[PDB]
Amino acid sequence: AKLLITGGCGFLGSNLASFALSQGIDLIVFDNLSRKGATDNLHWLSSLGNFEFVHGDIRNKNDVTRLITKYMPDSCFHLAGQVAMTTSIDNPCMDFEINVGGTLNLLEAVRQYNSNCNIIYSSTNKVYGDLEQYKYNETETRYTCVDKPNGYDESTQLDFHSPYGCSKGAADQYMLDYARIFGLNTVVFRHSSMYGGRQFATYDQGWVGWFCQKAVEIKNGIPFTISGNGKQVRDVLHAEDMISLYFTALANVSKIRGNAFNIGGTIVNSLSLLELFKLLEDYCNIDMRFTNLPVREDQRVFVADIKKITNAIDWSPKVSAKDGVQKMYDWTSSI
Amino acid sequence: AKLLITGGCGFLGSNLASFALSQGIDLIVFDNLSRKGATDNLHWLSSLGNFEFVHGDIRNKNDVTRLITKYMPDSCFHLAGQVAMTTSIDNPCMDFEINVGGTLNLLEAVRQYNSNCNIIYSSTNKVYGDLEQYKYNETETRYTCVDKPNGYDESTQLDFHSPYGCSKGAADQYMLDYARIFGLNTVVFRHSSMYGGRQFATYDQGWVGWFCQKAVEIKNGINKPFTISGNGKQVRDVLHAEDMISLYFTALANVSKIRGNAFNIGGTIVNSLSLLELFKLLEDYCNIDMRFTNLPVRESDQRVFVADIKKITNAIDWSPKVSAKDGVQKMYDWTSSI
Amino acid sequence: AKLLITGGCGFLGSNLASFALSQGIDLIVFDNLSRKGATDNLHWLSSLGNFEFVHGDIRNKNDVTRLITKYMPDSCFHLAGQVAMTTSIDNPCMDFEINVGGTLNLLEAVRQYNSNCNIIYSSTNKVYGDLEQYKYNETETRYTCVDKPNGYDESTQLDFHSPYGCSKGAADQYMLDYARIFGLNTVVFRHSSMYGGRQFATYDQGWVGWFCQKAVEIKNGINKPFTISGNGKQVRDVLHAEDMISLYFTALANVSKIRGNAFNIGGTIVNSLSLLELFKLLEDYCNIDMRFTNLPVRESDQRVFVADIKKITNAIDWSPKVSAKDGVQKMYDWTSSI
Amino acid sequence: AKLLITGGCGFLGSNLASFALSQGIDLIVFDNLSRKGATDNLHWLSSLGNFEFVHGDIRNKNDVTRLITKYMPDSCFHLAGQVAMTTSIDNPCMDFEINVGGTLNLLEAVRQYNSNCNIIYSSTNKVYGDLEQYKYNETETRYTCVDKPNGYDESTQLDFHSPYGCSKGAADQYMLDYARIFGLNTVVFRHSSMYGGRQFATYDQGWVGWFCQKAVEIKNGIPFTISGNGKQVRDVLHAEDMISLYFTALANVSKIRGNAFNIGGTIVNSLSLLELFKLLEDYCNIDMRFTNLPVRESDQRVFVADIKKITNAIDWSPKVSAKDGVQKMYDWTSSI
Ligand SMILES: NC(=O)c1ccc[n+]([C@@H]2O[C@H](COP(=O)([O-])OP(=O)(O)OC[C@H]3O[C@@H](n4cnc5c(N)ncnc54)[C@H](O)[C@@H]3O)[C@@H](O)[C@H]2O)c1
Ligand SMILES: NC(=O)c1ccc[n+]([C@@H]2O[C@H](COP(=O)([O-])OP(=O)(O)OC[C@H]3O[C@@H](n4cnc5c(N)ncnc54)[C@H](O)[C@@H]3O)[C@@H](O)[C@H]2O)c1
Ligand SMILES: NC(=O)c1ccc[n+]([C@@H]2O[C@H](COP(=O)([O-])OP(=O)(O)OC[C@H]3O[C@@H](n4cnc5c(N)ncnc54)[C@H](O)[C@@H]3O)[C@@H](O)[C@H]2O)c1
Ligand SMILES: NC(=O)c1ccc[n+]([C@@H]2O[C@H](COP(=O)([O-])OP(=O)(O)OC[C@H]3O[C@@H](n4cnc5c(N)ncnc54)[C@H](O)[C@@H]3O)[C@@H](O)[C@H]2O)c1
Ligand SMILES: Nc1ccn([C@@H]2O[C@H](COP(=O)(O)OP(=O)(O)O)[C@@H](O)[C@H]2O)c(=O)n1
Ligand SMILES: Nc1ccn([C@@H]2O[C@H](COP(=O)(O)OP(=O)(O)O)[C@@H](O)[C@H]2O)c(=O)n1
Ligand SMILES: Nc1ccn([C@@H]2O[C@H](COP(=O)(O)OP(=O)(O)O)[C@@H](O)[C@H]2O)c(=O)n1
Ligand SMILES: Nc1ccn([C@@H]2O[C@H](COP(=O)(O)OP(=O)(O)O)[C@@H](O)[C@H]2O)c(=O)n1
Repeated sequence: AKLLITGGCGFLGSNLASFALSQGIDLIVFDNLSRKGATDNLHWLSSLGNFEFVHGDIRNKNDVTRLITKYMPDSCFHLAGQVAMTTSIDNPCMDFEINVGGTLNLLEAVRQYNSNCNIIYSSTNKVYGDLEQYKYNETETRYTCVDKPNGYDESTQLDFHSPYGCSKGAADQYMLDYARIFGLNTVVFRHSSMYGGRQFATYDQGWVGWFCQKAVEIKNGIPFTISGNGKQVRDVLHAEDMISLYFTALANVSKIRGNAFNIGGTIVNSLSLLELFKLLEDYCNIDMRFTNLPVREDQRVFVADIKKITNAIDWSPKVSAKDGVQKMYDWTSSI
Repeated sequence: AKLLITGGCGFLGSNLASFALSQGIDLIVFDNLSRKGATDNLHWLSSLGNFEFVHGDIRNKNDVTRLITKYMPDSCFHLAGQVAMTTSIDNPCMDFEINVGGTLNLLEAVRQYNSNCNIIYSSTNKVYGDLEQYKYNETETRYTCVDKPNGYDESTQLDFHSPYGCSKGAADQYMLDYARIFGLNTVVFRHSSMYGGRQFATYDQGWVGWFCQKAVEIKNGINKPFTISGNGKQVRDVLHAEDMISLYFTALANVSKIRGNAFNIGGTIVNSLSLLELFKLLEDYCNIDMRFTNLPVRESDQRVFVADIKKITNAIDWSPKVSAKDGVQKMYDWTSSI
Repeated sequence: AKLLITGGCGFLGSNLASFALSQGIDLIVFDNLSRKGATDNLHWLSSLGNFEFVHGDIRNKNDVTRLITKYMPDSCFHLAGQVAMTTSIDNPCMDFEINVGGTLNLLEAVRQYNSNCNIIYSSTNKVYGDLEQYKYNETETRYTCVDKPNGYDESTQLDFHSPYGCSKGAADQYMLDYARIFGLNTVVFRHSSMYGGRQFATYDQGWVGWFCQKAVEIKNGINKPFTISGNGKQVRDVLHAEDMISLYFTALANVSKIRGNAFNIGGTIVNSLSLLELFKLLEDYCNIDMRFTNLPVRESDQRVFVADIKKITNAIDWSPKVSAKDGVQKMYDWTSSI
Repeated sequence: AKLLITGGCGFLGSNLASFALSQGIDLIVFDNLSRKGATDNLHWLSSLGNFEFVHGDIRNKNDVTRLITKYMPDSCFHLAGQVAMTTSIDNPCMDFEINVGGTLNLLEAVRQYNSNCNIIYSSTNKVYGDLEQYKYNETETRYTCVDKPNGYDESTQLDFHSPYGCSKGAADQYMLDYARIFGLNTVVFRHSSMYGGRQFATYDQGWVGWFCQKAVEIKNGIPFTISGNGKQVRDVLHAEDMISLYFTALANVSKIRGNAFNIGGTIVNSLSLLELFKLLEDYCNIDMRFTNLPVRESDQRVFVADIKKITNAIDWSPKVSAKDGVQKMYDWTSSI
């Protein structure tokens, strides 16, 4: 079976590609090498096995259509995207072209030239908006949603906030609708935070890795900022848990096609920024000092209620936050 | 004030444009003349007064950008769109380009070059999906929604169905988010069925108007036997063009208070009709028999769509004044006039 | 056989379309109705026969590709374009998108899905630049090219001047290259001035028609004093629509022998006119005095443009039959009739 | 002064960028890293100085416009392009979007927001067509243009052959017209073959480099093909002369704005593929074995630039001999 990974030299993509390579799956990677680290990732993958690398711009309809027609993949992980909320605010046009435009270029090519292709799309918890319709409590280290003790499920109201939220949300709904109307085999994952090796976090994207870099410099002598008070919460999912989800879901596509699933590390793996700092301090014997910025354009809490996916395919995260965090630290140091 | 109406030669657009002309508001109309009857409306508006007509394609960024910088409108009703669900299924790329691409072209131009421009966007009831999460009952002439007897409000779950639903839904969310993020003055109306003069209905767009045309044909002994998709018990509240005009202008006048919000708009439960009920109204008014054949029900369809308008009425205290009976009679008269 | 005419509701297109209708050739007209008068031409054509009218934007790849796949025409006259040099200077982007992008949209659709389609493209004399490399003399009524007494042939050096010249020249070259590389059956006509019925001239396009309009007004006691750019001695050979119809259809009938070539097309030296000469003809025909004011010469201009048509006459034996004096009188009459 | 180089990680771009860094010029590099070796060139340049690297797609109007408004360069070398004729035949759509669309994206941004920007465009000899209107002569090793012993000048008829010729040609004419119509400071170079370090030749583009490679591959024990008989000729211009040409032309922009110039190694630096093969064989003590394919599309039998116009304008002239540059190219290639 042929597997195509758009954005294959990115964090998620490179991790998935490596599994594909280890499983002997014929792999096609499509990326523009725009993310700092993508080139390194590509070099690393090449050291793992042989595959087809196709440089291309997801925004370009011709590039995308030729990719599909030429390789006719059996399955595809559509990860090429504009990933930062901050950049979407400064460059909404690019964000729209990449996330909405790129997704539609892929959907149209698939529909017209390769309709049986199984597609998994990485959406976001931002399609849910600010989540201010619920009530929260504030403790010493974090906020808590009184109404949704175990996280939010797919029945949560859609309300796209920020251009990134609107472009991913539009792509999300089109993915789901192409399954209904045109019979495409699509699957949508509304993802909460992810972290792991091959992630080249930045100030604008990859909060967990970013703060690890923070803890790393501190360690080698190099205040930083935090948006808001640090008590905002996100469930954190390690790359190892993401790989299993992708491949397992792909293998069960016939059963789950046409649905969206909330994906995250779950309540047990929930962390506030403050809580994340503790952990790092405690591992590296350090002190993370910072200044405050106003709250971002932001969910006080985001925890996925994964009953849906668990029930469908029996997947659950095996990597705990503490564990994954130390490993993330180790990897960051490694750079 | 200068008012820009994109899709200004269409059904809603020309009605709104006529009002602007009568009230001395300076008008700019932008349209590509693609809708059959658009040329007729343009001609009709031209005889009503003077205004700036700008032929253009909303999908074209340069056309849109130049329009905004050149005229710098104070307000704008963004009505240009791909309006047929059917067409959206047959040509999803076109639907996406016009509805999403075109809306973003306008948003970007206003954001960058004329940020104070007020914008009202004509969205749809299709952003709510099939609404099968609710409970229904089937009566003799219609389907009734048991737990939402007065229609649906803005708290209904968004679930874009059909490419038309997806394109209008994406544009809808972008309009709301631009108010939030970039401070634009936008308003979104999620509309249910509208009908009235200047509407040149077709098989796949303007159900009330199309069925009125079927009646006119029958009345004149024209054999062009028709169909309905489903059993005809599906319901929609219908809103007359006169009420649509008052809503747009009233809303505009209160934009400062309503900016950044979406409102479900419709004729309300009292003006709702199933196709079977519409047929009866026509048979009574015209002294005819509406014979038809049933086709399978539509791919994407809502058994019932009635807007609960508490939100808009509470904000601007606008409410529909034209009854379904009265409006449909008027509509038949207009149709027969063509 | 099906014939597709892009730009089918314009001046050339409507004339060509009408002939197809009369000869019973299956016709598809593709147009966006952007040129004023396009709707009138469309209505007019509608009164001559039946055909498929497809509203669309040549700049839009999807509209163009669908058009080809859906109708699979056997021949096509590609006339949709941005025709004004002034507009090309004020909006080079649009000019480029229409003329280069639109032509490429068509070329690619044909190449991939209907490679046998014969295509005739209407290029321009502007691909030859200012022509200042030749020598000229000036008389009391016009300029004359002393080294090119029979006009310019296809051997003249290409030098695109103006964005219009650049967009049309790029399309022209692509048309010819697609015949070479991809084996398409293309023919390019580098046209000099054309005029005739169904042409709704404006200040910016259709100089002959424009000045005829000026004469009608004066005739009719109307005052809209006008201008000319430069001294009025600049010359153009003028070709009447009647000759143009025969050209296109005769050429189409001989495509196999002429595919992959460019031909200079015009009324020829015998039909060359300067603006001053044109005024004189009109004053005589109408018994009026044509007063005007002179403006600076247009930046991008040819003092003389006359087509040396030996190549096309040798290939298909077509030659213009309508003289300038006779054509202009006819044009005046058409103009007055409007 | 700020210099923006589009296609800055490519062969010409990296060479020009290194020089700029050496002169202490504020540099902006724009590239999508599509060419194989681009990432390598980006890494190589990185240690030469500080500069701004902007990843972007020239096809994308938004990327290009933001680039111009954000950096407001004083000068620009527009090298981002679809460089292969072959590939243009296989993907004319892409060739058109990159060469024509990309160039108009740049010209529009400059026209509207940074109109004094000086721009040098790298066009091609392919805008001249097949050149069959001339008379040739075959010798044992090459073809000769009987009517143009010193090469072709700017007065040669324009006739764009191949989609690449059409796309580059349209962009070339637009560059010149924006100068006349909009007062832009543009210069067009109709370039014949260039080669040197930092060039990552492929089957499709970079003939001298490609064959050097061919040379390397063999010597290292381990067939290749040639399109036509190998007697076709090109003048070859080394990277060193290209660098001087660019910077000198840029410095003299006020006097050459709005013009096109044919650029090449000149006749003394002309080579046929067969002659190049000797070069290597000797220089390498080897035998270059190949199979023949049909002649490339519209391929010119002879392309030698008559540089009188440019020499008269800025007195630039190539100083690197083919023998010399080719040997060094060989050396450089073997070193990779
Ligand atoms: N990592 C997370 O925590 C998280 C949270 C939710 C959603 N997602 C989604 O998962 C997907 C992958 O995320 P990631 O963390 O690996 O990000 P990433 O930036 O590391 O990977 C994306 C890859 O896409 C490539 N790319 C970007 N623009 C492109 C374009 N125009 N054409 C082609 N390729 C292009 C980039 O070079 C990069 O290698 C994205 O859609 C992201 O929005 C990730
Ligand atoms: N009338 C209803 O019952 C109803 C229901 C809900 C939503 N709407 C929305 O209200 C708006 C107006 O609807 P309407 O009934 O007046 O439709 P309409 O078709 O009569 O009006 C749309 C107008 O836009 C023009 N247009 C279409 N594509 C264009 C393009 N690419 N560029 C420029 N102009 C273009 C058309 O020529 C036409 O004049 C649309 O956005 C529609 O989705 C209408
Ligand atoms: N009339 C002349 O003297 C003359 C001289 C040289 C070349 N030409 C060329 O001949 C062709 C016909 O010119 P004409 O005089 O009939 O002009 P015209 O304007 O009357 O006809 C062109 C038609 O194309 C349509 N059109 C324009 N933009 C379009 C778009 N984006 N999508 C679809 N349709 C579009 C217009 O609505 C118009 O009906 C043009 O390519 C023109 O440049 C004409
Ligand atoms: N090398 C020659 O012999 C020669 C001869 C004539 C003309 N030229 C022209 O000179 C220029 C540079 O040639 P070169 O040999 O250095 O080629 P090159 O391939 O090494 O350089 C072009 C660069 O542009 C980048 N690029 C390609 N497509 C892009 C896009 N869509 N957006 C952004 N960047 C993109 C590539 O990644 C590459 O780094 C080109 O315009 C070429 O056609 C070169
Ligand atoms: N440099 C940074 C990065 C992220 N953050 C915060 O980190 C939190 C989690 O990042 P996010 O919301 O973008 O992550 P996801 O929920 O998409 O995984 C947010 O409140 C960000 O504002 C921060 O304060 N400083
Ligand atoms: N020719 C037609 C048009 C509409 N209809 C139906 O009439 C109902 C209302 O039409 P619609 O859903 O397109 O109307 P709106 O909600 O957009 O106003 C739908 O169930 C259509 O399928 C029909 O049966 N026959
Ligand atoms: N209103 C007008 C229109 C054209 N003209 C001039 O008429 C001459 C012919 O117009 P043109 O060059 O656009 O015509 P073509 O050769 O493309 O048919 C040019 O010199 C125009 O500048 C004018 O002086 N006034
Ligand atoms: N792999 C190759 C590459 C080029 N060539 C020939 O080399 C000559 C020079 O190639 P070219 O004109 O496209 O120049 P460059 O852009 O590669 O510098 C042409 O006649 C090519 O067909 C060849 O025979 N085999």
